[PDB]
Amino acid sequence: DAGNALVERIKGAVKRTRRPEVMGALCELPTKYKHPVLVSGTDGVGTKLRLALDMKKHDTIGIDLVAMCVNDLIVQGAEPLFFLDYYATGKLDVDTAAEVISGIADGCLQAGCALIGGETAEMPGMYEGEDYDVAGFCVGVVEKEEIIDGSKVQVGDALIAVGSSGPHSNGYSLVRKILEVSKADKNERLAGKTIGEHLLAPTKIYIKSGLKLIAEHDIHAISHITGGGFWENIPRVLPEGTKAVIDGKSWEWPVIFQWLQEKGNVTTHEMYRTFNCGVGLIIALPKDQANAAVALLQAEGETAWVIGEIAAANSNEAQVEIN
Amino acid sequence: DAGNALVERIKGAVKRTRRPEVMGALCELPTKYKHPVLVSGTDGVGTKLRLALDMKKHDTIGIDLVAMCVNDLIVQGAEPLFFLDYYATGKLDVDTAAEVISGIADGCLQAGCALIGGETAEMPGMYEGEDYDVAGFCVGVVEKEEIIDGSKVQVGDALIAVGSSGPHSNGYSLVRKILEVSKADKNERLAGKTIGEHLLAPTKIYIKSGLKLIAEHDIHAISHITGGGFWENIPRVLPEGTKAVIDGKSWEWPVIFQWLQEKGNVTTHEMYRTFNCGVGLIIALPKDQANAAVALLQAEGETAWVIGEIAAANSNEAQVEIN
Ligand SMILES: Nc1ncnc2c1ncn2[C@@H]1O[C@H](COP(=O)(O)O)[C@@H](O)[C@H]1O
Ligand SMILES: Nc1ncnc2c1ncn2[C@@H]1O[C@H](COP(=O)(O)O)[C@@H](O)[C@H]1O
Repeated sequence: DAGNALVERIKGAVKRTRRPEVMGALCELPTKYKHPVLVSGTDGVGTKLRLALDMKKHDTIGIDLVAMCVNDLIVQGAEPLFFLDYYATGKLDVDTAAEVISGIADGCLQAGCALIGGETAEMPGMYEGEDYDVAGFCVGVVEKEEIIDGSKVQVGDALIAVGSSGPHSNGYSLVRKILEVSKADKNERLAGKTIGEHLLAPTKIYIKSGLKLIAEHDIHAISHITGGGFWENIPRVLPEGTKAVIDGKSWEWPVIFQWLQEKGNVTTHEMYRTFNCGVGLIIALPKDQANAAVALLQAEGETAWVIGEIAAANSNEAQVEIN
Repeated sequence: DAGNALVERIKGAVKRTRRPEVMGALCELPTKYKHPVLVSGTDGVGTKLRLALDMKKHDTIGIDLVAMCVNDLIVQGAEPLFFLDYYATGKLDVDTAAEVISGIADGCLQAGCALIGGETAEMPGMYEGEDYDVAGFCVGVVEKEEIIDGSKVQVGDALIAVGSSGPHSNGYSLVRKILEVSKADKNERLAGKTIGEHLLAPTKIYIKSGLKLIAEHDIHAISHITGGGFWENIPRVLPEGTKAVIDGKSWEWPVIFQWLQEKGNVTTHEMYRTFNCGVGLIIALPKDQANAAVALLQAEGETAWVIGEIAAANSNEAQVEIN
């Protein structure tokens, strides 16, 4: 009965996401692939969900869920194809679940994948109050010969940054600690939006721009900047014996990160190892294609810029250097 | 560090499940398919997990997780290909998580799918004590022309039952209520095993036998008996205007169900609408193939029998009739 109200309630959102490969959860492979390989992953949104629960605002958290999954697929060159979610809760609140699922559908549309199935589970005793937990699962497709595996990254490659929408879905344990110690007023305005708005802003989805970029340029590696922040994730594009030399003149941290550091008495050292600091993706490619790639990304709605280059590194040194 | 102990700890279990299609989470389609269609699903284990947590016994619950997912795929004719899990907890207990994941690997091997990825998430504040929640996701493959869609079911078809291992992963809310009201001693012996053992017995996986059966016989429909028990799930094989006429002489409920009914003061009416009552799958096929199908299922390690037939039904009547 509750799950019946919900099923009817979301069928619109689900149908919105349908792509022609979907049959009748059945899905054909897109016809363009000659040697398709499936690329899959699962993710949750983490402590960001705790903030959404604190704020009782559930309409965008599904976008973060889809984003986490799909932005990890694009790093290998995969085109998202379909998506499923598992939603667990103590007592099913149909409005809440419908809001979450609708935001999942919003994300799926921006990622170009169909929401084809899912599960809503009641686990009384496991979740307190109005809490729920949601897991996402995505399957994408890549042409076998075109997998981006990082083998092509060279010393001398340029590094492009693609701008983030805010903290995305990482660092939210520190966010919540900052908010609780400072007893922060989430209604405070900063640059025309409330602090709560800035912090719940959904993760940017990089599929439309990413797929176009990969099609038009020689992309050597991509890193999706997630747990461990800017500092930990940049090295995923680096061969052994190299470093990312970051041009510190090339961007300013988005103001929400500056606010978090000030409000929270946080070191820059910790900030860089927790938050994306404005960088959602970093891309390695030849220097002579970097400006064209940047223009393409911008044309597809991203913020993008040349943030650095890959240099030879000695045995001792840090793999990320800001200068 | 905790997630590092765990990753090393499970890599053996994961490698055990590898199939040749896995590359390097990357997976090719099996070569035999001419027009492959992907079939996918997500599931959790439900309140059975609460029993495993009550009993602090985590080594088989992953089998139930895989079983729930894969036994739903086989109903459409799909061959499980790969599997991913999302494990969420308040504080990561590496031994617990490793036990769960190893049991997932056990299930994957029996289902013939590779465990190719997953996520372990810490959500402090969301889960109390040692609680965790685990979601499963599976992708299988079916030849487009060979999808089992139920269109072939006929009045006059035989119905075969495939025996369950116990309650599988459904009815465990009622199980726990029975145990709590009766203050049942889970160490009590029944037919050579403890009550706790009977109730945690992992769900039977029907892939090896199922795939062979579909290959060798004209299977019209299959229903995996899950939520709502024997009574609610049998009608999934039925066209409009038909009923399942069940031969009540053809089996005896496994003793654990009789124990649950007696201990719990439960009506037969409720039992049939909650538990599988010994039937894990029901299969519709031509009568002239039923005996051969039964022998095949038995040769592949199942318990199986002809449990009834599909008859014409009048407007008013129940779709399941035991006589
Ligand atoms: N949270 C969800 N997201 C997407 N689809 C769902 C969700 N919950 C249920 N469904 C779909 O609705 C139908 C009934 O769901 P269930 O029997 O609970 O898995 C199935 O086809 C599901 O795939
Ligand atoms: N519960 C799990 N089951 C299977 N694989 C996992 C699990 N947790 C982590 N992994 C794998 O271990 C690596 C590190 O995990 P993570 O970065 O937490 O997703 C990834 O390749 C995961 O796919």
